[PDB]
Amino acid sequence: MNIFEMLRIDEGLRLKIYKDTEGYYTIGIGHLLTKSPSLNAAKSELDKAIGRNTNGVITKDEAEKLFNQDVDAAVRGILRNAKLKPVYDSLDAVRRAALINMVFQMGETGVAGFTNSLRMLQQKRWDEAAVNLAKSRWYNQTPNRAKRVITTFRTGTWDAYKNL
Ligand SMILES: [Cl-]
Ligand SMILES: [Cl-]
Ligand SMILES: [K+]
Repeated sequence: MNIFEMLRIDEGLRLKIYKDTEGYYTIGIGHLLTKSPSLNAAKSELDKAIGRNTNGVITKDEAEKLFNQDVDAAVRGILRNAKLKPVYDSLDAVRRAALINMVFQMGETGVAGFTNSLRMLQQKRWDEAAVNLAKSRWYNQTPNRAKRVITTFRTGTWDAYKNL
């Protein structure tokens, strides 16, 4: 298991524009296009992202290309954030992947706001962090995924993604 495999499990792979859990147009491996309610708008972001006139459908290679960029951007976002970085730096590799996962899903700014959980994580108070993490809109709206990620932070193992 690794961050790419992990996120591939959590985000799926769809080659045509579709609506994510929040109703926003997305494509590929969780690549958010826009929060706009306009499909045309989404198409336009897609073409720009890929560099060609696609009309809503891309290839697997194209999907993976955005995914690579998106994973890199999540990492870069963590490293650039004064709240996130210290946390990430304090973590082991498996847990680092859990944080990358959350940032990919919610964005840098979003995760940066989980002040208390962040603190518990830095303190290495695993069980407490986990309880804290679950007290969130995130957990409530995507509970199975959230549970996976929380288990990962709890345990520092890939048990939640094992056998999937
Ligand atoms: Cl992009
Ligand atoms: Cl879920
Ligand atoms: K998805």
